[PDB]
Amino acid sequence: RVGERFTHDFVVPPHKTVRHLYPESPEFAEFPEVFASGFMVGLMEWACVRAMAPYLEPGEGSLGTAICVTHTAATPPGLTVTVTAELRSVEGRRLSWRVSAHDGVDEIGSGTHERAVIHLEKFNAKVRQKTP
Amino acid sequence: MRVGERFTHDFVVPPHKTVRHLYPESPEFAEFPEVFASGFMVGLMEWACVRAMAPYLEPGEGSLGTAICVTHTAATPPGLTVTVTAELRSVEGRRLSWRVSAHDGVDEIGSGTHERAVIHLEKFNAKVRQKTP
Repeated sequence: RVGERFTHDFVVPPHKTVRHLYPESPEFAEFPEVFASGFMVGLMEWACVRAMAPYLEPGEGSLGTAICVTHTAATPPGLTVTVTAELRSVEGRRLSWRVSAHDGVDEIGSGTHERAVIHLEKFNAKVRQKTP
Repeated sequence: MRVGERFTHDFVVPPHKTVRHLYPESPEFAEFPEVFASGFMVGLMEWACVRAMAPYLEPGEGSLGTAICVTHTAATPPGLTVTVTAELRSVEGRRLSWRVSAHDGVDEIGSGTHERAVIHLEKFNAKVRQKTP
């Protein structure tokens, strides 16, 4: 239901730091070993995917359609990041949550995430037609 | 740094940047379509802004992303080139704010805003290490 909360916990391992998001990037190579924003985004989206799985009919999946978050503190490997996903809206294919994350020491970021339900087969065909 | 200057960053998406590769430990992600993940797009927009900012940092500085607010409007399989365009909006002390957008050669795939903060790398690393268990 709208206003209901779902929580998801994740101990950050060494291979979720900045240099592991883009090993191809010399520009990130030497960066301090902290949980990457892109991996925080993927953990927030993962919490919302687990929260919505009962809503899916067979054949369906979902895609992230927007992310709007802050990243307010840094997290080295070893701390547990808890994400809280509070459902904000559910209408047809369209779902939205307020997401927030804290590492046991600091609040690390919060904001919103929107997803859309998709038909997996139809979607994969559209993907194939723009695949080289 | 010049406000309103645009920087482009081009990246051919390889197979290892699909959703399942962002969290190999997620059974939910393991079944998703083979398309570039939102968290990888966030990192690529950061990377573009990091390259744009580099020649104007002092020795020993770098930066952190402090906020991102973007849409993801179309999905991209491996083998297309994602071009990120980053446009500087403002510089206020350590804070740099950008308008970002991305297209994969076929479709527009997302747009919005991103902010960063300049950091002294060694100082920040030493502070990080102190909150490490």
